[PDB]
This record gives sequence, structure tokens and C-alpha cells, in this order.
Amino acid sequence: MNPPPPETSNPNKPKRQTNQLQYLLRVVLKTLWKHQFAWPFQQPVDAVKLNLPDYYKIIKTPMDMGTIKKRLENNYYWNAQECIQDFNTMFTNCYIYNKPGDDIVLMAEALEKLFLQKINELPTEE
Ligand SMILES: CCc1c(C(=O)Nc2cccc(S(=O)(=O)N(CC)CC)c2)[nH]c(C)c1C(C)=O
Repeated sequence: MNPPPPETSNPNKPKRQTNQLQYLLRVVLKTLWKHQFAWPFQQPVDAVKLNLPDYYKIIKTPMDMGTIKKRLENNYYWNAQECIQDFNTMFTNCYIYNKPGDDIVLMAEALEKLFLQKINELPTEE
């Protein structure tokens, strides 16, 4: 079965607005979200629906853009690096579970390339 999705709010953490965090939502996340190959990454992998019984045996740190989007909207992240790390985990999971040349791997590669193009212009830390 599926685990609960990653937490998207933290009642026990203070919250702040920053140019970097707002950029990660409105520019980085928004641009990847609208890419033709974003769809397999817009929500947690549903291993029951997809019939992938070993997915959560292999992937113990799941992550997806739907979670990242909610985390940004909810001010879950204090440091911009926390968000960048979540994107990295999402891509790395894909490379762990799947094989070279799989459709999903090509889709991750396109997204990851776009991600690097967008974080290139991340505002400086304040
Ligand atoms: C290859 C399986 C996979 C997906 C994926 O999402 N594939 C998917 C395929 C068909 C339907 C649905 S779906 O029914 O859940 N669906 C309707 C279209 C989405 C709304 C999802 N994502 C990742 C990161 C992986 C892996 C294993 O790395």
C-alpha cells in the first residue's frame, strides 16, 4: 500500500516570506508544473493504482511536485535549500527505481534540465 504523503505543514516551525521562496513557487515550480512531462510528478506515486508493489520498498524518501507546491504555499520551508533538496530527491528517486531509457526517466531528465535553467536565476540570499 501507499504511505501517507509527505507532511506539507509544520505547526511547530516559524514562517517567513523571502524573495527566494517566492521565486521557487512562482517561477521554478510554476514553470516545471506546466511542462508537457510534469504530470507523472504532480502527485505522489500511487503504487496501488499503478500496481508497483515494490516502489515503497525501494523508495523510502518519496517526494513529488504536488507536495513541494503545497509546502511552498504553506510556508513549510524556512530555507530555500530545503526546497531545492526536495526537487533533487524527486529526481534521484526516479533514477533509483527506473531503468535507462524508460519513458519516466526521459521525462525526469527534461524536467531536471529545466529545473537547473530556472534555479540558475534564483535571487541571492537575504
Ligand atoms: C512509472 C510510474 C511513475 C509515475 C506516474 O505517475 N505514472 C503514471 C502512469 C499512468 C497513470 C498515472 S495516474 O493514474 O496516477 N495519473 C493519471 C494520468 C496521474 C494523475 C501515473 N510517476 C513516477 C515518478 C513514476 C515512477 C515509477 O518513478
